[PDB]
Amino acid sequence: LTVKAYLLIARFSFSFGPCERLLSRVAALFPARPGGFQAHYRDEDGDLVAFSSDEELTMAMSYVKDDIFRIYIKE
Amino acid sequence: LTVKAYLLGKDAAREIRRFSFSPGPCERLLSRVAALFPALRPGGFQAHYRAERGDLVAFSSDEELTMAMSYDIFRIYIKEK
Repeated sequence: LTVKAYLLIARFSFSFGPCERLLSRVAALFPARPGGFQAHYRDEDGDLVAFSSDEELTMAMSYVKDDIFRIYIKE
Repeated sequence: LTVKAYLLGKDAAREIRRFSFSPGPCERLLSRVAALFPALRPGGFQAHYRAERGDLVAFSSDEELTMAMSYDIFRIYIKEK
């Protein structure tokens, strides 16, 4: 997928643990600490639901069919 | 089969988490909740669900949960101990 990060912004690619590999890729891309932010995705109700495990990222792989995974990050 | 566990903080939500669900039922459900939320520890929270009229009603037994699931998404509301 093409991940579109959002700081509450980035565009990188992901080739599919995949979770921390994605979280560390964001942590290393954005210079400002690992374990100091919280990843999120947008559900069908419009809320921002946090995910931090392989179990949850798969459910996020469901809730994005816009060809681009959008992640909103609180620090 | 899809639990959307709200984390109450400040009557309002703080951290929303969603996961699939199907070793009792209530224990497994509480086990997944204490493992998905970093702020939560086992035995240090209270799971709820909305009644037909909207009131938050707490549960902690498999006998409650099977009846509590009578209402395609199961929404749980968690209060910290």
